[PDB]
Amino acid sequence: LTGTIEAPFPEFEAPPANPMEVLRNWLERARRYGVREPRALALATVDGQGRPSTRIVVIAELGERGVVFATHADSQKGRELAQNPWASGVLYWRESSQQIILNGRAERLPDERADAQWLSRPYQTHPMSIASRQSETLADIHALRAEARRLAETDGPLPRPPGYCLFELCLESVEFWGNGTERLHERLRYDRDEGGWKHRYLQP
Amino acid sequence: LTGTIEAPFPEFEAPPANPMEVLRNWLERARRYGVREPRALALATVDGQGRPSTRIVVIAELGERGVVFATHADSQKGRELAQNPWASGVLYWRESSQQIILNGRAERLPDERADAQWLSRPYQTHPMSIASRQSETLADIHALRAEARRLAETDGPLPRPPGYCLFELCLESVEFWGNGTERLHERLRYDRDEGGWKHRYLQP
Ligand SMILES: Cc1cc2nc3c(=O)[nH]c(=O)nc-3n(C[C@H](O)[C@H](O)[C@H](O)COP(=O)(O)O)c2cc1C
Ligand SMILES: Cc1cc2nc3c(=O)[nH]c(=O)nc-3n(C[C@H](O)[C@H](O)[C@H](O)COP(=O)(O)O)c2cc1C
Repeated sequence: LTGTIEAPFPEFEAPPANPMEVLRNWLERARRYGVREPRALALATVDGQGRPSTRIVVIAELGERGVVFATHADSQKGRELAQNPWASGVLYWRESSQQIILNGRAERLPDERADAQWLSRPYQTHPMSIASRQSETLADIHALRAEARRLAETDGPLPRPPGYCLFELCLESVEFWGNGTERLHERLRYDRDEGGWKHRYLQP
Repeated sequence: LTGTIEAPFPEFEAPPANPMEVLRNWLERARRYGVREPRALALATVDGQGRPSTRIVVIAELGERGVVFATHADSQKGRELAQNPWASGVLYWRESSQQIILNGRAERLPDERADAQWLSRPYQTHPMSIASRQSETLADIHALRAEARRLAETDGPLPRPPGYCLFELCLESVEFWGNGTERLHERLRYDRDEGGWKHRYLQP
């Protein structure tokens, strides 16, 4: 590992009852430490044959019960999630040698949430998001580029495109992982059932 | 995107026929760019309920047809792979704004390969990999720490522990993603077919 910052993990010896509280604390410190792109989540979805796929998406919002991300409903992750809502993401912060694993069911939020989040983006991002049909075959790159440039001509916000949506990943289990000392990595694992949240430690 | 390096995607316009050639190119360039931990793979595996789980593992070797990583057979990932070999991993390189998605089936290599790999590791790594039962519940961190300290009393190399193994993820489809210009991300997607590999471009 290449981290130079021994990150406090005071939640290891004393675990909060709710994993959302550790997730907030950790993101707050990542911010202080200048962690480069701490919300880049490596997100796994699963196809109808039990075969996973992965890509980076950004955690756009923290909710009470989960993390939210924006994407296109008809992308590959969107098509997978429509038949199998179970997902898992991992964040890995090289600077502080920390990993966070988030497992749960990701479900599509109301249109209004999507409209709000869409319109929160810098309007410069809207052209390609409308022009591209995410994850479909690109037959002509120049055609796509021209469509987006014509859209960029408006020089302001564009309407949310059909299929632009938000999913919320409702947490069913979470692991917080810290480097520890002597390779004894520190693994704090939380789990949920209709009984609620419990935690335990895992061996590295 | 905090991408401090504008990275060309030389293969995008006229791609090689086999994706492993691109992977090797991309990994070699990543090292020369100074990408930090370019082999930290966010690896997804899938339980018997179709629910994915993720974590980081390091690509220990490039095989002829895939990527090799070391782990423990009775870890969560290893229990999951034993019942469903289909797996997916993403590399994300913040500095050059590149991602590589690797999809395939992961199969365990012979003991000889795992022994060689195990023996190539810095010997300080041996104690904990033997003393810990990866991803089992940790009963008592002091006791685990004592056992690894005890093992370390021997000058390594120490013997490979039962269950320490290498998996090779044999590629079935690969995506190379680059940031491109004007948000028109450059996605090159390879799929293993009849007579071997084909590729196409995907929309961002
Ligand atoms: C740093 C970074 C952030 C990204 N964030 C998102 C995002 O939040 N939402 C999104 O749909 N795609 C995002 N992408 C693009 C995805 O990685 C992927 O290319 C696209 O969603 C299509 O994924 P799919 O074909 O597996 O569904 C991001 C890519 C990078 C490298
Ligand atoms: C950057 C880094 C590299 C890692 N490399 C490996 C590795 O190569 N093999 C391994 O078994 N665990 C590796 N780990 C630990 C894994 O993330 C994980 O905690 C462990 O394998 C148990 O995963 P599981 O419970 O999901 O099976 C690495 C962790 C970090 C953060």
